[PDB]
Amino acid sequence: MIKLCIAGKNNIAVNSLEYILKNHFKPDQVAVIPNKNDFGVDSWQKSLLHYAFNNHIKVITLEEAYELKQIIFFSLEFDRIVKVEKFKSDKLFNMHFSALPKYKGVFTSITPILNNEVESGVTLHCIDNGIDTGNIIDQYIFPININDTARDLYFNYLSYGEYLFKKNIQRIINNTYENFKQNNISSSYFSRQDININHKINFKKTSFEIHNQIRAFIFKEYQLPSINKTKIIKSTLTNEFIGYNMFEEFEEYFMISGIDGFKIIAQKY
Amino acid sequence: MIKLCIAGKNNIAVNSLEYILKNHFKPDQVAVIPNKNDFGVDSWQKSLLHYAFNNHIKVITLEEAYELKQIIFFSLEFDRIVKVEKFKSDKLFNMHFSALPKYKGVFTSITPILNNEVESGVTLHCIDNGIDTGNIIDQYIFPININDTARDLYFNYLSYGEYLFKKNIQRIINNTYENFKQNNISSSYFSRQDININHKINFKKTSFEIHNQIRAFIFKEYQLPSINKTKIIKSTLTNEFIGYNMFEEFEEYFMISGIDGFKIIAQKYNA
Ligand SMILES: Cc1cn([C@H]2C[C@H](O)[C@@H](COP(=O)(O)OP(=O)(O)O[C@H]3O[C@H](C)[C@H](O)[C@H](N)[C@H]3O)O2)c(=O)[nH]c1=O
Ligand SMILES: Cc1cn([C@H]2C[C@H](O)[C@@H](COP(=O)(O)OP(=O)(O)O[C@H]3O[C@H](C)[C@H](O)[C@H](N)[C@H]3O)O2)c(=O)[nH]c1=O
Ligand SMILES: Nc1nc(=O)c2c([nH]1)NC[C@@H](CNc1ccc(C(=O)N[C@@H](CCC(=O)O)C(=O)O)cc1)N2C=O
Ligand SMILES: Nc1nc(=O)c2c([nH]1)NC[C@@H](CNc1ccc(C(=O)N[C@@H](CCC(=O)O)C(=O)O)cc1)N2C=O
Repeated sequence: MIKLCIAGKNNIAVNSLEYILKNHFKPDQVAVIPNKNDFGVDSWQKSLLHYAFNNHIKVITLEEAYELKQIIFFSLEFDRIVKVEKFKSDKLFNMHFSALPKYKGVFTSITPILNNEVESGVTLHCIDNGIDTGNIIDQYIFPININDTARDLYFNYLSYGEYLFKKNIQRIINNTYENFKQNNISSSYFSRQDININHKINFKKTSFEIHNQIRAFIFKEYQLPSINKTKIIKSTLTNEFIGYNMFEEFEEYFMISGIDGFKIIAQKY
Repeated sequence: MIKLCIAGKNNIAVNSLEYILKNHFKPDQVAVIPNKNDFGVDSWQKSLLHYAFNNHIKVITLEEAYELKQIIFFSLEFDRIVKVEKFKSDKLFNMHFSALPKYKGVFTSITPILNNEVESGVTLHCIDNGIDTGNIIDQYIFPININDTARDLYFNYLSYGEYLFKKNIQRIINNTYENFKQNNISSSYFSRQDININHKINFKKTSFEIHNQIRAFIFKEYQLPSINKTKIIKSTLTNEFIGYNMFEEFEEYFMISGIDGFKIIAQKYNA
């Protein structure tokens, strides 16, 4: 019978399924539900469908997963909201790419940077009917480095999410894990509608904040930020004072300071 | 000889001037620079001008203050931007109503609540030519209570600022005080343009955030926010789960929950 279903995408889903096959369950005991963006082609992330094809793993529908008693249903960047009443099993888990209760919703590789954070986290939690609302099983908090981009932060969510899965999965399989209700205080949420991918920079902001408005949108597979109709590939912040409210466009880079006058180099594409 | 000027308003300016007359200088050694808004009347805050009237303290201008060699200039919610160059004295100080380097700029009783903070602070710093950018002498960090309004947070800035001013004034007079470069990391700023007093609430937010979007604007002397064209006087965030995305108007209050399902009681204004 199917003991475990991985729903989702990218190296966190593929590498977690690989860990299951080596340590826990046989191919005939697992199933996948790939994301709508999965066409079975490895690119800048591995395709869960391509892995399932190579490893003789069955694809199932959400409708089928509902009917499988005792299934461990694990979302690793699954693209769909499930209704937990529809499942016969109550063994429903998600890895969320933020330090819950902060930064529920989407674009979590943008929202912490854009909102001036110096740390983020990955959080293993029970699925309930809300978005990212379910009881916490485990959390790992890690730094946002001062010149990290959304892409760097994303790759960190991928590696820390994969680590936290491997840590907890035996205890999930043995039903010997605790869960804790999320706090109401410090709970925060961002929907697709809350992020403009073509963000217009506000320069009436600190250097840190102008930096953050650039680097939060550096994720080349999706987009790069533009200054004066010119793509930016990298932003570097230093504590060097060059004066307040500077803007100097050179051939290959902009030099920028905000209200507090610290040096930003925005590298052109 | 004027040794010390207090430029600004409200109980921080008045009670700081009081403590100066009480422990450090005589009336003839001190002058005030009031805000454009000061019409010598006590209300929800005391009037600096009214205090200067009662205690025979002279009003000076900025132009006067610039020429006063050796003067200690203290901005306590002063309304005027100041160029350091213009001053004979380099003993220019500001109490800023945030935990610098965060929440430089304006409406610091609103911005931390609206941006989901559970702490704020008061920072005593040297004035430089930037907005709240100058080197830090001392800082007191205090909690934003879960149901604090912007008024509550402003009242805490006044009390903790008055305390920080008192704890620090001696070493400012002796000129035996340290200052420190503000970090560039975690530096943030809001200008007046960045706050829409009348911003519509986004209900596609957590209960904490809907609660914050109401209470950040509860400050009755300036405004109350509204839901369905009724003014709200208090918001209360509970830990009670009532279901995701609830909204119910009752006679005296709105029952609201966000994307995480916690009950908020928003109390209506009621003549
Ligand atoms: C779609 C998109 C993504 N990105 C970046 C920032 C995003 O955080 C990151 C990941 O994109 P994404 O859509 O895979 O993920 P996120 O939007 O981070 O996560 C949501 O969607 C996932 C598929 C899951 O359903 C998850 N539970 C959701 O929170 O890629 C862009 O910069 N521009 C874009 O237009
Ligand atoms: C003007 C105004 C103020 N308020 C609240 C929030 C503010 O933080 C608080 C105090 O307002 P305020 O006019 O004193 O100014 P703030 O914007 O707090 O402070 C600026 O102006 C002061 C006079 C100083 O120059 C200070 N350094 C500045 O940062 O009252 C409202 O809720 N609505 C309003 O319309
Ligand atoms: N019930 C449930 N809770 C979850 O936390 C959860 C699941 N299911 N399933 C897997 C994963 C799904 N994550 C997401 C998160 C957001 C959207 C999404 O469509 N967001 C819309 C808002 C839609 C709405 O308002 O209902 C958007 O515009 O952001 C989709 C899937 N997940 C945990 O990761
Ligand atoms: N040089 C200096 N630094 C300071 O930090 C400082 C002073 N002077 N003077 C006293 C006080 C004045 N504070 C302020 C702060 C903001 C505005 C203001 O109207 N700001 C506008 C935009 C100004 C700009 O863009 O340059 C706004 O809309 O926010 C006025 C007075 N102050 C420390 O408090």
